[PDB]
Amino acid sequence: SMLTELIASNRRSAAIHAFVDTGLSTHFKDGIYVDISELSRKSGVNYARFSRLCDFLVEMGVLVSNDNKFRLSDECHVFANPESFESFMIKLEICSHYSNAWLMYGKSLFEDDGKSAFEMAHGRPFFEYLDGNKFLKSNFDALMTRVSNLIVEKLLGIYDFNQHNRILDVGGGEGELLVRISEKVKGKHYAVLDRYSELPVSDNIDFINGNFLNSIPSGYDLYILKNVLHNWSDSDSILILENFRKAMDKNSSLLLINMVKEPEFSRSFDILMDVLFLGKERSFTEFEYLANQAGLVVQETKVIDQSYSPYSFIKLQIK
Amino acid sequence: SMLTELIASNRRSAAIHAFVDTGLSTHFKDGIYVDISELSRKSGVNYARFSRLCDFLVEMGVLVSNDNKFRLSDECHVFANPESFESFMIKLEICSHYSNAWLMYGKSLFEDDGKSAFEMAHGRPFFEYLDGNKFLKSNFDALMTRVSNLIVEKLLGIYDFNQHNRILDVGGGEGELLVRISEKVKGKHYAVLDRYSELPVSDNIDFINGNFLNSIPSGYDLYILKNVLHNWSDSDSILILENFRKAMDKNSSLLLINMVKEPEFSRSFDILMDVLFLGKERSFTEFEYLANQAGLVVQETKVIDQSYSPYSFIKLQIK
Ligand SMILES: Nc1ncnc2c1ncn2[C@@H]1O[C@H](CSCC[C@H](N)C(=O)O)[C@@H](O)[C@H]1O
Ligand SMILES: Nc1ncnc2c1ncn2[C@@H]1O[C@H](CSCC[C@H](N)C(=O)O)[C@@H](O)[C@H]1O
Ligand SMILES: COc1cc(O)c2c(c1)C(=O)c1cccc(OC)c1C2=O
Ligand SMILES: [Cl-]
Repeated sequence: SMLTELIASNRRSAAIHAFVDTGLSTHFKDGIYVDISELSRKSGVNYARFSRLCDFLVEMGVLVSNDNKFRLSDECHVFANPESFESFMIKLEICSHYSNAWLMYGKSLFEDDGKSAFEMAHGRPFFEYLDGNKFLKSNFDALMTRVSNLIVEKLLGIYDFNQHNRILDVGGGEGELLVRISEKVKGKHYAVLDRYSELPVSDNIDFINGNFLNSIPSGYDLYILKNVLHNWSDSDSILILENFRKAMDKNSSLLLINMVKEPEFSRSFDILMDVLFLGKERSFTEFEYLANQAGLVVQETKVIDQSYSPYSFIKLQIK
Repeated sequence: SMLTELIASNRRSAAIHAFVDTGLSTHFKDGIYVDISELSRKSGVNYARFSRLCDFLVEMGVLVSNDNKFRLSDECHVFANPESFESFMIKLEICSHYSNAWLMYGKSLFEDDGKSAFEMAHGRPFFEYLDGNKFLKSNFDALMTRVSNLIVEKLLGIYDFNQHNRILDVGGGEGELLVRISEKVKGKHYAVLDRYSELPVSDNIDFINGNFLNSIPSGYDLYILKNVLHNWSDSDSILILENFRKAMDKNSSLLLINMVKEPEFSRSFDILMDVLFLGKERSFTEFEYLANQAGLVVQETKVIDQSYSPYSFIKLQIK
């Protein structure tokens, strides 16, 4: 039926996970037609049982079958690259911690504690738990690093970063964004403010420990806040934007870069933000409301098309 | 993208689970258009957060939207029924024990200990572990009971059970098949064999604790083995069928009734059977070979269509 396969949608994610997490997918580099017989002998994977996974991978459209051999689809070439964002997305998606956070989702709806399905399963909010666990922090920050790398060229194209002097990336993580931005735009003061248990060091970047719930450090004519607000409630979102409005002056500008809600694209991400953070995806009009509540006004708006999600580029200044 | 949503296929199964396991789906009985505001009052659930879950279920085609209200789709009416086979499938599908068995599937492909991905995760093979877990055994035995109920009328329609005197259902579970057959076909001796601690009780049925790997008891002219062989290797399947051959005389018959591999339908179940049992889904020809090696021959063959899978009906007799 169409129902039983929709109920069994987990199997798709899990079949891809086995393929990419083991590193079997890395043997399919450069759209090569792999002999599963050869791969079995070399890699030590069972021939019969992996042939059968490959059959299910063709059905999903991850593999293509020609002359009793398999290649990655033109679209699924990224599964050959361990450093691809898709590969890091798979690692987290159906990991033990995410699985148990989803099992509490149903329960999370009934209660009004402000506790995420993740917190109900593990005992601390996502980022407070990523302090303790190295597997989740190293893979999450890697994902945010890879998706940051793909939007660098799109951001530099639509905005002139060469007009600004001091740039602060609020919640940058590894700081990949300003690292890659500094390689095109030189002779600027670069700073990445995050929750740091250990300090990373980048020649051009000035890594600071902070908390944008508490205070944004003033003395910056450009502020960057990319993919943060979707990890927070409307109240917590306004609080962050008000900390900017207190830190900023009239000459200062805030770039609000975030995955935007559109009816065309899937809602699945909106749910995952609920599960992990009690967050949500928002439209431009919804982001503008939270900005007009915090005492900021939209100077400029631009749409960015990433493969995975459309983004909203909003330039915010104080009233 | 098409790729990121294929990677996030688990989110589909997770959203349905939170709807059906919470019993919120049971408020959508008889294709009624539910008011999410009304339900929020009645149930005590979060409106805004559940409104979003319902938006994602519409996208999947589980709910349908009219006048800002939600009904279950024509094919998703079964979610309102907590006795439906789909409602049991959902709960087992992404439960703790299955999830962790999928995380070991990757590893399981390289090793050859005769250990399943479930045995690697939990420390025992599927059915032996169910002896120790009431949540898994009850939900599993319930699922098997609901799918066995659905096939009863088709099996009676194609085969004459009136010609037989003594009938044994091997691996019959709760025994739903012979329970529903004994109500239509009276005056027979009905026996059900399975791995029992506490024996089931039905007035018409003699429930026998046993192990089909060790021995099948003789003295029955009809044997039935439904949805068993797909949980076992070629060798274990041959062993099982050999025990039938030893147990049967010339006038004795065996009904091998099992879901069959047809290219049109998904392979996702073939992977699950590998994860849980090192089992597989087989074509008619493959079933005929294993039987032929056991020393049995095909007498009659018939196709049965169920919504979730096609079935092979193979009447088997000793050479
Ligand atoms: N109070 C806080 N102060 C600083 N950083 C925080 C924070 N709460 C969360 N963060 C960090 O903010 C990041 C959100 S994910 C976004 C990362 C990056 N801006 C990108 O777009 O790719 C995480 O790295 C998280 O650790
Ligand atoms: N060694 C063994 N001997 C007997 N029954 C066994 C067994 N190993 C597993 N089983 C049983 O085999 C069944 C497989 S599920 C199929 C159940 C039933 N025939 C139906 O079609 O609905 C389970 O009920 C399990 O308890
Ligand atoms: C939760 O994961 C599952 C484990 C299972 O063992 C099964 C199923 C799901 C089924 O959906 C299923 C459907 C119809 C007939 C079935 O019996 C062969 C099954 C079955 O066995
Ligand atoms: Cl033989």
